[PDB]
Amino acid sequence: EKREFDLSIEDTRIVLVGKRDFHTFAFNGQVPAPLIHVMEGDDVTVNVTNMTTLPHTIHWHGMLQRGTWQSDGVPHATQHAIEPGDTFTYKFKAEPAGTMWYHCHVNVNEHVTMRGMWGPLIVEPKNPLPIEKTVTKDYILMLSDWVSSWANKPGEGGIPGDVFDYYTINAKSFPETQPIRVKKGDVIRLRLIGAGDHVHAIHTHGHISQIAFKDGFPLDKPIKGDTVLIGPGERYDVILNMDNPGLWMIHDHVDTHTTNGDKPDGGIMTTIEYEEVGIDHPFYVWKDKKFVPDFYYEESLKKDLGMHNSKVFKGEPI
Amino acid sequence: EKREFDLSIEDTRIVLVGKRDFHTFAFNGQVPAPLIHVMEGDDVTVNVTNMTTLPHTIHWHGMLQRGTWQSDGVPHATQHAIEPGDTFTYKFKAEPAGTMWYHCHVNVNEHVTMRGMWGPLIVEPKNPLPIEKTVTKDYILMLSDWVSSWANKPGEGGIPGDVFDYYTINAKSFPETQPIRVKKGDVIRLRLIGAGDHVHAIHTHGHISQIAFKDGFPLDKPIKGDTVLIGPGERYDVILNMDNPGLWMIHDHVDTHTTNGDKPDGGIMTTIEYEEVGIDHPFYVWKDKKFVPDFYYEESLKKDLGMHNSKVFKGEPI
Amino acid sequence: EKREFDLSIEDTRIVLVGKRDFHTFAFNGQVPAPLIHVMEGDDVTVNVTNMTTLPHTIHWHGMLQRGTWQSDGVPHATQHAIEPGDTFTYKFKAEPAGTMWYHCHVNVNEHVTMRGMWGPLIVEPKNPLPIEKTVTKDYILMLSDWVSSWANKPGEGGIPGDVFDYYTINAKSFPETQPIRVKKGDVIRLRLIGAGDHVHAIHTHGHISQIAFKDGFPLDKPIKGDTVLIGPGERYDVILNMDNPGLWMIHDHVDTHTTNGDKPDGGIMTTIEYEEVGIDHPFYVWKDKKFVPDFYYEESLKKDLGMHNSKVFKGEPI
Ligand SMILES: [Cu+2]
Ligand SMILES: [Cu+2]
Ligand SMILES: [Cu+2]
Repeated sequence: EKREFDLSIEDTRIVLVGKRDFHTFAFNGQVPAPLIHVMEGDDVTVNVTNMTTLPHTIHWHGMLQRGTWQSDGVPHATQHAIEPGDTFTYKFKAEPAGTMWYHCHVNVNEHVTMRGMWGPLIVEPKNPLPIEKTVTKDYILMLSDWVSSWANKPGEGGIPGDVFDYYTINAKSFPETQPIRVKKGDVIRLRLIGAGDHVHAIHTHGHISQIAFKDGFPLDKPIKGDTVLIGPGERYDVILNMDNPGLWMIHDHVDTHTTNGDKPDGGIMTTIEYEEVGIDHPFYVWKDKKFVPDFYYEESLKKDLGMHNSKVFKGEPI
Repeated sequence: EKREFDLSIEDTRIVLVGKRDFHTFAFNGQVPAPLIHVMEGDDVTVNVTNMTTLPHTIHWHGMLQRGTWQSDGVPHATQHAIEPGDTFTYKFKAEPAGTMWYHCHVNVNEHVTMRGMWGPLIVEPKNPLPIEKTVTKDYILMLSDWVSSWANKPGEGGIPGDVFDYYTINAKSFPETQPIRVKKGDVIRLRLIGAGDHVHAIHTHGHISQIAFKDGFPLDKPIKGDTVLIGPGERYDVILNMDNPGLWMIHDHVDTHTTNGDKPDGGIMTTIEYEEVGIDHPFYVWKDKKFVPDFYYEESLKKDLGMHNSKVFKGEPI
Repeated sequence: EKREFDLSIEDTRIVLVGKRDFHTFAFNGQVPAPLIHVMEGDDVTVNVTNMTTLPHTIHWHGMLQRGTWQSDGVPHATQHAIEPGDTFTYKFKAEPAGTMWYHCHVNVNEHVTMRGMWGPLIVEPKNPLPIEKTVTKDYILMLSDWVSSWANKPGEGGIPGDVFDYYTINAKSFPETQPIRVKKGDVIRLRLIGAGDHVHAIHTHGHISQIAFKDGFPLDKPIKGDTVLIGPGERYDVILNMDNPGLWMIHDHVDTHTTNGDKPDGGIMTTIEYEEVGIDHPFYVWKDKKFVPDFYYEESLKKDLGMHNSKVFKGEPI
């Protein structure tokens, strides 16, 4: 099916945690960028208007671009970069299927690492595997690493001597992430995307992690474990059978990724909450938490195929 | 079977190498903590008494905690932290089988990374696989990374700007590690545990590394190679057929992990010594080494199931 | 067959990119060291003459050294280091087959990390697998990370505090690497060698990466993806079917590995060029590039088995 989407690139303020804000060059003014959810084989057109003062592109990471290399989105290799004020059109077939993503390919050490120029590109297989068909809830987790010294210095950063100090899932750090809420008998798919500069070791308590897909491609047999080491650019789809009611941590097991600046108990961390046990526990950090749906695109993935903006991810224009 | 153990948490001084000491919050005053060696399906009870001045927990990494989530050991999620002077009891079934471990889950960027709050939990399968039955000697290697600027500053550390400078197997750096002593025909199992903040690349000379288990679970077929990339929280069991008499290095292949402070020839490094070739070689660093048995818990793993303390790992009370 | 090679170790100046030179201890005055290309089972002799003022060895990484441990090349373990002015002879069988390499084993934090003391050791199998027989072009990419502050301070470096700032394929950074030139129907084998201190995440646009070998050993089935996480010491052979004409980036997806000093658009990066689409494009960085053959040993690997020096990699004597 033919599908046509429009994206703008806007100077945008976001807040990672507390008072830690950041200047971003955000697609449709949100970080992560809009979800693009299409069927394997769809013919996609994207029109990208640059409303910032710096050049950009969009590269579609995981798209083979068969016969369409001039839409690969690499400045000085497949196109002239999109200059401020200009519009560029990308045209490609959505293939192969799987957890893909898209990001700017200009000055990546700054733009992708710390300017939020990334979003998920989910391509549905025409014929999903049996394991895919057991999934009841589908989550996207984009992992990023930020250097706060460059928070309000657009056009700069991503250089030797940088001190990484904030770590996010979908551009929020714990305790401002959202819980993953389930019931016994659910099967969840965690689509982990290595959007950052660091390796992350994603560990889930109380459950068997079934690493079932790498870079969109199904593994011969899922690998069982409890910690998934994921590097920059990689994607892993982890399937978890929700057979064990409780309150359960999901976090980066690299301990320096669980801090917010110099404070512990932050960074890349959330929880799985089963409705069977409830959250009314005197010790529980999130007993009084106001839940925000769609923080992992888990509701938007249930909508009709297309591009989905998010009020959850929208920042403030600069 | 029902098994009941006691642990204290004590302020403890350990020495990594030479004159490099560290302040630790040690389980039973030792680092690594006591070996817990039990059968799959055993009902384990652990009474934990906090004799330090900071709060702690024990998380049982790899234990599914089926129906026992309140024993998962996460402060502000599954319990209130164990306050100084108090005793908390963990109750869980030992499952699944494999190389597991335990560690504090309070302020992990400090407590786990640099206060030695970790030990091995070995759960024997009721029906071991054929490859496991070939094993003649079993070794536990826990890999850690230390920041010496915080050595004597308990309650501080694990923050942006930290400079890692010491690297250990079971809390010692080379040359104060111990040789792995074998004879031709032996089959050894190295249980590698990523207790640290960094990825380690464990390389063994003269032999084929058979990567046979990840996070306790058997891989469909062992992966053959010579270098095992292991990240924080992961465990890998590597089986080696001892068919090649000589003196053989095993070391982290990340070169910055083989230094003691700014001196070369240290960190995560030991040798494999075959009795056939002997150690009487003029060039050999360890020709006159005082051998310490049980440095990899290789002697304790042969004893009756239960908890094993060791004077080898015991520090000095602070 | 019996094969005998000579290597000198010489103080040598190389240039990574632009004006960024480095003092190296180079085998035959080149970095990477000469290609050794032999058949599985060949009996190799290497006479190594030290013409520098520091001690060195050569370790043959991936060589089992069955019965030949005293040729393993580890100082203080299998030999006395080779002193200045001295000659040491290594004798071993070339086994097993695969992408192996060789490097000094003295003060590796300096000598291997930043003194260029490494080269490829390709051992051809007697009976290649069906996937190996589909390969039309064979490339060697040795990945390194450098600390420029020690560039001209031989005998120093590789210590806590170091700031890594240059990243290379075969001792050159983009834009001074060379394009990989193919035609439709080609099948290329990228032999990736983790010669550096860092993990690298090698990402190829427009093609499916088939990760087919680890540490020289064939994987049960190739793993499909687009990004290969490769750690220090590891080797991965990636097979790519060239079925998609275009100009395509290959680069390290850790974004801080794509900078030269504090400048973007450098580091571990090159392109694949299909002859069908040409290079005459106004936006293309390398439209006017002077192509230098054998930058990936792609020509030398086609020559008769033996040792191959390279003018491309030759530095200047110091
Ligand atoms: Cu951009
Ligand atoms: Cu603690
Ligand atoms: Cu050397």
